Amino acid sequence: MVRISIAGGNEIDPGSMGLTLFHEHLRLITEVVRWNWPHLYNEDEELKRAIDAVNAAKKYGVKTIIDLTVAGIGCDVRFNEKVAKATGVNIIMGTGFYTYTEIPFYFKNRGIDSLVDAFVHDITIGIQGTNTRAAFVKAVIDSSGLTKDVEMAIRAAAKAHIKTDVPIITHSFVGNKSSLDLIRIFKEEGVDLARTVIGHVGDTDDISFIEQILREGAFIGLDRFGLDIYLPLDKRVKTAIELIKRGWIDQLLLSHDYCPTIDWYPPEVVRSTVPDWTMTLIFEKVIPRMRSEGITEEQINRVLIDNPRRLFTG
Amino acid sequence: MVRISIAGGNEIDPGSMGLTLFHEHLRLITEVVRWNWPHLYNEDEELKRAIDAVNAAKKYGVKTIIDLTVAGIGCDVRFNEKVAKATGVNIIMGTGFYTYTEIPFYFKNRGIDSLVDAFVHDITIGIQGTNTRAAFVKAVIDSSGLTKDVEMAIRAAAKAHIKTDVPIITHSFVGNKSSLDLIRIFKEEGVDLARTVIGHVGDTDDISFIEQILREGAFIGLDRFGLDIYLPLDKRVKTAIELIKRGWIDQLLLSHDYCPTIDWYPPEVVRSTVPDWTMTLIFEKVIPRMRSEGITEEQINRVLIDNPRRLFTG
Ligand SMILES: CCCCCCCCCCCCCC(=O)O
Ligand SMILES: CCCCCCCCCCCCCC(=O)O
Ligand SMILES: [Co+2]
Ligand SMILES: [Co+2]
Ligand SMILES: [Co+2]
Ligand SMILES: [Co+2]
Repeated sequence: MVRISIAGGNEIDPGSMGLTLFHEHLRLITEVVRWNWPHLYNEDEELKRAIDAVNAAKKYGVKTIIDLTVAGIGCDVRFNEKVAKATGVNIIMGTGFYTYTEIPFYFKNRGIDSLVDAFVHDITIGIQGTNTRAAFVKAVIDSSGLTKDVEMAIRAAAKAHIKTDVPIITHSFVGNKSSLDLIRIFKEEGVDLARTVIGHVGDTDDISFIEQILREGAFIGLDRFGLDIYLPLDKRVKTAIELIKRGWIDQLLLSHDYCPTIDWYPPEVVRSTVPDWTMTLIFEKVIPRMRSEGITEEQINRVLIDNPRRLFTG
Repeated sequence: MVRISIAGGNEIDPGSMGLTLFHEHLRLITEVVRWNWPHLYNEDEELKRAIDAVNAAKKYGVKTIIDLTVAGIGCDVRFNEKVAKATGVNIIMGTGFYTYTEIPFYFKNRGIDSLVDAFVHDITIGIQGTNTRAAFVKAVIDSSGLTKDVEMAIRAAAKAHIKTDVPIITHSFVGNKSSLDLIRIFKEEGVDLARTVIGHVGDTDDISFIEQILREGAFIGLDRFGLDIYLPLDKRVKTAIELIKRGWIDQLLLSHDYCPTIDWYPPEVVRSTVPDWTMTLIFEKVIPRMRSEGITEEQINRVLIDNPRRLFTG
């Protein structure tokens, strides 16, 4: 019976997560830039935008949000504690190393075990000197594919899972075979695929490619609703309805991947280009369209409540 | 007439730097690792090792140390303020972005001007929310050569120099042509080479390669005395004596590049492999050997006092 730490250092367990967004962000920032140039940032605005987004989701029933911000994209327990105390929403945190190409010389010179030990420390003792412990581990691969450093960080995630039993939630890229690289590696390391999510699969509507992942037994992340560049909304909704009609409902997870702040781009170019991206679009637009095509209220609850719960049990 | 900020936010000017080590470190750490895994570090040990090293240099007459730790290797004004208040040694700080391959998506998505503006802010207003201002700018290239991101960061350093007139102190690699890449770029941007240091040239004893840099008019960094892997001590000393006998004394700068902490390696492997590396070796070993081969006390003073002073004037 698993105990899930939440920001603030209380615990809950899989059965009490309730209605959950399994992949979102509160603040996505680049550590080396914020450390060195704090004049480029405004902590009061960042906190306000995050509290606003999380309160909007809370209005539609969200009890638990899983924050996918790990090392390399600005993981910050203390910032998350403030969001949690202001909103009353449970925030689940994780560990891992986010990169598409390289890892730090710190870990290249010491090897895979030093990275595994850092993740195992966050999972068993606490993130960043706190008693909030990581409840999952992340692995990342994108359009550069499987570089050596990427392969190391993915295998480290797999090994931390093997030691601690926390699930693995991933980031992949549908424009190459990266999702299948993740599957191969996890199988080489003995990971039970039912404890993993292959991420960002919602970015494609190619049913045959999706089913080739689903046949391995993993969950899939239909997890960027609202980011149309990628795959427009109408195709994302259509794909989710079709996968449910074809029998796959127990392997589906939904989310928006919302970033109330993301430092990678100026904010104006993001607001102009994906103006519908929020942490509530699944409630305002996706779920009504699914219901009006015959998806049941219970089927929605299975996806948004049971599937996350089951990811975190077994 | 130039004002040089020092850690703590006092100012001095080139004439009062006095006996100077132009390239050293107080603490070299990886921001993303220390931000995310503070359990791997001990701030009290790091501070003590830095205060100890700086007091040892102070015993031999050092008044001013230039800290070459910039963004990407853990630049931290507040840590440096503590070292300064404890030791009474002037600490000069800089700006730039340290990398051998990639720069953050933050700057790739906004372009070279956003990096120039970050450096110009540190030089004219202050580093990290303080009134300690950067007094030089750094540019870096190593064994991967001139990647696109590296080229951007080098040109940004050149442009910040063109706006603000602070000197440029560089890191290069003698095993390829990187030193000459720096020279070409600085010339394309209109930089006066007498306001630059081509770094880590002391890692070679090939007189003909060194003179090809000296002929361009830049200073050179004979700046890793004590790191024998690279080029043993006896050859480094011999090269400095020969360059002075061949007429080059006004273009020579000496230092140890000492890191009281460096997170890239476990400490034991560093202590075992370069056991003589300290912030005092130039005083205990190099200068006596130079004097006993006929280098004058005034020639030593020209190198350790006038050359840094002149780097910072014009
Ligand atoms: C092309 C300029 C504006 C495009 C806006 C796209 C916003 C980028 C979304 C960030 C991708 C999600 C991050 C991640 O979770 O891995
Ligand atoms: C090969 C294992 C131990 C080797 C010890 C070498 C210590 C590395 C020195 C760091 C290089 C200077 C950093 C820099 O200033 O750019
Ligand atoms: Co992602
Ligand atoms: Co994400
Ligand atoms: Co260097
Ligand atoms: Co250095």
